[PDB]
Amino acid sequence: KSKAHKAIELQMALQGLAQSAYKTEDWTLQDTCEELWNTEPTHCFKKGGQTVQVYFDGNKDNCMTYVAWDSVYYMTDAGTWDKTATCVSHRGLYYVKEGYNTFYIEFKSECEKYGNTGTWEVHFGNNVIDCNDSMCSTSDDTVS
Amino acid sequence: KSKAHKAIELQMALQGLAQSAYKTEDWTLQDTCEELWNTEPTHCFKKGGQTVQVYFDGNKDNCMTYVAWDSVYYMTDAGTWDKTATCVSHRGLYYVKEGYNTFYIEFKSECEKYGNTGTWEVHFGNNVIDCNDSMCSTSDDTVS
Repeated sequence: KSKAHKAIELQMALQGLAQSAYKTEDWTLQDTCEELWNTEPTHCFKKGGQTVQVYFDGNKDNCMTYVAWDSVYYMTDAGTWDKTATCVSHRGLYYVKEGYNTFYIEFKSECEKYGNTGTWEVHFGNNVIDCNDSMCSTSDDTVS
Repeated sequence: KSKAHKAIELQMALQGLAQSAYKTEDWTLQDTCEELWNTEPTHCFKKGGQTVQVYFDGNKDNCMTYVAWDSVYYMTDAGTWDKTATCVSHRGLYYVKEGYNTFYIEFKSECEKYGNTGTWEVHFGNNVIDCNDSMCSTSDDTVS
């Protein structure tokens, strides 16, 4: 099985996470399971899921939902674990990885799946995220 | 590597644990790591390590230390996870598995390693465990 390898990658990641600066934070069994590990953004740990609603075309129906993680844990090339927030823009969901915006969901490609108008509206909680800005948790390298 | 298989066993165990009645308890990265997983009692999860001191022969020196887990999580044949305490007797450390005392450290075999007198004294905290009794945490199937 190609999964036999997956369990191995996850284990090594957890070994690193266990020695990282975030080992003191609360980590549930769910936070560390394979299912989540293989969920976008992959190769990362994430906590604090937040619902992002996207409306394609000018219709409240046909409303797709996505999860924006309050905290995203990625590993630098050096192999060190950093913690950052998920950013929600009209373009999609991303996290800054070593200074660069990294998307794990592109709303344009998502609109090509549902929404002939090629138009979509992003809602995050009680805020409509259009413009060139975006919302994100306040999470940073600081340990919880 | 024979370890590649280990990571797999641990993962499946964690999948079961994640669905068990104890998934709500606090589980640290340490509690779920491979190193501990392969520590006695194996194939079990354990938390609340407690120091057990054993003195071989009539000497305070040559004092061996062992860990008695406040809570031992084993899986029944049916595959369900149960939680119980570690028992500290003069014979060794054990946990009751489906009504039967199960040792994961035998002090007699341990004395054969250090202590020609074939005699040993067991201390658990502020109590000397001789007689035919033993001390143990109050942990039971109840979730923390």
